[PDB]
Amino acid sequence: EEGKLVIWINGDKGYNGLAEVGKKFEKDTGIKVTVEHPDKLEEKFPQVAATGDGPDIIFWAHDRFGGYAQSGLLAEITPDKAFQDKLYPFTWDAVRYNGKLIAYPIAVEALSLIYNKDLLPNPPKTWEEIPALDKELKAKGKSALMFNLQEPYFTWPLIAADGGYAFKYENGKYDIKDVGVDNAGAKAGLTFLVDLIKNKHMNADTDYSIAEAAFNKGETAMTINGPWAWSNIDTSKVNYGVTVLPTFKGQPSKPFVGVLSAGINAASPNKELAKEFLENYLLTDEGLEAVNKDKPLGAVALKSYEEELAKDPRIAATMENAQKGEIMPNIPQMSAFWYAVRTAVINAASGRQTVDEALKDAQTNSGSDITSLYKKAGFLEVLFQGPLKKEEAKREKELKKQQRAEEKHRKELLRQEEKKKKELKVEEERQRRAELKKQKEEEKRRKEEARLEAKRRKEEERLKKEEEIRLKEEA
Repeated sequence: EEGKLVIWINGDKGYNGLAEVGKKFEKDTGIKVTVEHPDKLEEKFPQVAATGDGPDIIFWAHDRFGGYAQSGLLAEITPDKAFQDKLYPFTWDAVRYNGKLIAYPIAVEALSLIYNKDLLPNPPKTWEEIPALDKELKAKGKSALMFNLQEPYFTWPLIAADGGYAFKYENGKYDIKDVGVDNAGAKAGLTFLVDLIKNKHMNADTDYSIAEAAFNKGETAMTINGPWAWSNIDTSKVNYGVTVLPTFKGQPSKPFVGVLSAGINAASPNKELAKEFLENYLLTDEGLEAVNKDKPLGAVALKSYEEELAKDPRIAATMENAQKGEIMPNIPQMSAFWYAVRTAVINAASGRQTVDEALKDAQTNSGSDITSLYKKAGFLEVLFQGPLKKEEAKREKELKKQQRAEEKHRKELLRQEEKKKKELKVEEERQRRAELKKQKEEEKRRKEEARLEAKRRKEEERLKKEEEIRLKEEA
């Protein structure tokens, strides 16, 4: 339908703020803007867009946007050099598929180093200081660092710090035949990761839940997580800080960068209108603020608005780690990379393979046939369909108990503050009467004290003249 903008954005984002920016776009141009949040739009959009229908604009991470363009679902955006300068240069690389821009960057997301301020006022700036910092904290019944070691997304920051990379990115493209997994840099990064486990500084069987709980309970001093986990730490009432990830051999850690992007439908009749909306209404200070006020975006690609968000050290550390991080490729071959590195880490942490053997097979399995891997996943999904469907229900059973625990926390924080605001309001009215009665009393006691001195002088002048005439009259 030409002449009307339809926007699809996930339900966990600030869509109400996005609708307000749409109403502002409608108040100026008269074009209706309807912001919807359908369920599972990452899988529903690729089907509706292929048949012509669908939204004019769709919001989602840039990783899925790669296959969208290969399918022909996203139109090539055309921002001028002026607007390209409004966003950080590295964010455009995440929305560039096949050398052409196919999405507008909105928000930037990357892993950071979260530390307990009560245990560590000064967090370590280097990975080499953690072994000695853990030996110190082990004497006091705690540990230094505990983060997810199962998925390679959490272990890549250390593995790629010395010179690792998924696929080499050049001229705006990706070389599936050039995987940077078994080089001298990745070998040192993974060796130091394994040496941390062999020296009993980390346990190889630590996943996401084990790490999130150990930090919330105050048992470990540090953890590695993204802005999505800040809510869970706020409920634990742990004085935590979000800082830059440690360096390894002088080089900073390289976490994968995820960019929330807004793409224009390739079959949309309102491509020019979507361009006016995204560049001149959404990607502005007033626009992004309306969305961030409804649901925080974290670090955003807009420079002018990142300055104000960067006053929050947590968002400032996320953008710093993102700029030092690695743009996550949107190439479908990435699936082979995820599976290859996953087994490379697990086999190296369990002693199945050495660091050299694990990375050697990983660089080979990264170039594995993707369709063969998909069929391999289909065979295992059916083979373990029972325990898997029970695991998914258990995670949904714990997510409802973990979102009710947050609702109970903000209910507690809203109750104590609303009661403290009325409690101080009573004291302000208490001393207001206590000082009003003190003013009425002290002002009328000093006033009468002046009448005491004036009347006493009148008495002194009257008794002295009455005595004067009483002595003058001699009998």
